[PDB]
Amino acid sequence: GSSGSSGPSGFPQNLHVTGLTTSTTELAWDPPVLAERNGRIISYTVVFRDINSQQELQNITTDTRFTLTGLKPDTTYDIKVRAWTSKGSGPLSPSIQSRTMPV
Repeated sequence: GSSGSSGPSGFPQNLHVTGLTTSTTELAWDPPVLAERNGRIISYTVVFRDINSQQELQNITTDTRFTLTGLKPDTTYDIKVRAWTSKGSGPLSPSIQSRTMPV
Protein backbone atom coordinates (compact mmCIF):
# COMPACT_ATOMS: atom_id res chain seq x y z
CA GLY A 1 0.00 0.00 0.00
CA SER A 2 0.93 3.66 -0.40
CA SER A 3 0.78 4.49 3.30
CA GLY A 4 2.42 1.28 4.48
CA SER A 5 5.28 1.66 2.02
CA SER A 6 5.77 3.74 -1.13
CA GLY A 7 9.48 3.88 -1.90
CA PRO A 8 10.99 5.26 -5.13
CA SER A 9 10.14 3.95 -8.60
CA GLY A 10 13.48 4.71 -10.24
CA PHE A 11 17.05 3.47 -9.93
CA PRO A 12 20.39 5.35 -10.00
CA GLN A 13 22.85 5.36 -12.90
CA ASN A 14 26.60 5.42 -13.53
CA LEU A 15 26.90 2.27 -11.41
CA HIS A 16 30.42 0.88 -11.72
CA VAL A 17 33.72 0.24 -9.93
CA THR A 18 36.34 2.98 -9.71
CA GLY A 19 38.94 0.64 -8.26
CA LEU A 20 38.12 -3.00 -7.56
CA THR A 21 40.42 -5.32 -5.61
CA THR A 22 41.35 -9.00 -5.44
CA SER A 23 39.37 -9.28 -2.21
CA THR A 24 37.52 -5.96 -2.02
CA THR A 25 35.65 -4.05 -4.72
CA GLU A 26 35.14 -0.28 -4.90
CA LEU A 27 32.01 1.32 -6.35
CA ALA A 28 30.74 4.68 -7.60
CA TRP A 29 27.26 5.54 -8.87
CA ASP A 30 24.99 8.57 -9.20
CA PRO A 31 21.55 9.58 -7.86
CA PRO A 32 18.26 9.08 -9.75
CA VAL A 33 17.26 11.68 -12.34
CA LEU A 34 14.96 14.39 -11.02
CA ALA A 35 12.43 12.87 -13.41
CA GLU A 36 12.38 9.45 -11.75
CA ARG A 37 12.02 10.45 -8.09
CA ASN A 38 8.95 9.77 -5.94
CA GLY A 39 10.28 12.00 -3.18
CA ARG A 40 13.74 12.33 -1.66
CA ILE A 41 16.72 10.03 -1.09
CA ILE A 42 18.37 9.21 2.24
CA SER A 43 20.54 6.16 1.59
CA TYR A 44 21.27 3.29 -0.80
CA THR A 45 21.66 -0.49 -0.60
CA VAL A 46 24.51 -2.27 -2.38
CA VAL A 47 23.56 -5.91 -2.94
CA PHE A 48 26.59 -7.97 -3.95
CA ARG A 49 26.53 -11.70 -4.69
CA ASP A 50 28.70 -14.23 -6.53
CA ILE A 51 26.84 -15.26 -9.68
CA ASN A 52 28.81 -18.48 -9.26
CA SER A 53 27.71 -19.06 -5.67
CA GLN A 54 24.44 -18.77 -3.74
CA GLN A 55 25.89 -16.45 -1.11
CA GLU A 56 23.84 -13.24 -1.16
CA LEU A 57 25.06 -10.13 0.66
CA GLN A 58 24.38 -6.39 0.72
CA ASN A 59 25.50 -3.16 2.40
CA ILE A 60 24.24 0.27 3.45
CA THR A 61 25.79 3.71 3.02
CA THR A 62 24.58 7.32 3.00
CA ASP A 63 26.81 7.91 -0.02
CA THR A 64 26.44 7.31 -3.76
CA ARG A 65 29.40 4.94 -3.52
CA PHE A 66 30.59 1.87 -1.62
CA THR A 67 33.37 -0.72 -1.35
CA LEU A 68 32.67 -4.44 -1.02
CA THR A 69 34.89 -6.81 0.97
CA GLY A 70 35.56 -10.47 1.70
CA LEU A 71 35.30 -11.45 -1.96
CA LYS A 72 37.17 -14.05 -4.01
CA PRO A 73 39.78 -12.91 -6.58
CA ASP A 74 39.13 -13.41 -10.29
CA THR A 75 35.46 -14.10 -9.55
CA THR A 76 32.42 -12.36 -11.02
CA TYR A 77 30.37 -10.62 -8.32
CA ASP A 78 26.84 -9.47 -9.15
CA ILE A 79 26.73 -6.06 -7.46
CA LYS A 80 23.77 -3.69 -7.65
CA VAL A 81 22.29 -0.63 -5.92
CA ARG A 82 18.93 0.88 -4.98
CA ALA A 83 17.86 4.27 -3.64
CA TRP A 84 15.80 4.56 -0.45
CA THR A 85 13.18 7.09 0.64
CA SER A 86 11.72 8.15 3.99
CA LYS A 87 8.88 5.83 2.98
CA GLY A 88 10.74 2.63 2.15
CA SER A 89 12.67 0.96 -0.66
CA GLY A 90 12.25 0.92 -4.43
CA PRO A 91 13.55 -0.96 -7.49
CA LEU A 92 16.97 -2.59 -7.85
CA SER A 93 19.63 -1.30 -10.25
CA PRO A 94 21.00 -3.70 -12.90
CA SER A 95 23.90 -5.71 -11.46
CA ILE A 96 27.30 -5.12 -13.06
CA GLN A 97 28.97 -8.38 -12.06
CA SER A 98 32.30 -6.68 -11.38
CA ARG A 99 34.82 -9.53 -11.22
CA THR A 100 37.47 -8.72 -8.61
CA MET A 101 41.01 -8.23 -9.90
CA PRO A 102 43.00 -11.44 -10.50
CA VAL A 103 45.41 -11.65 -7.57
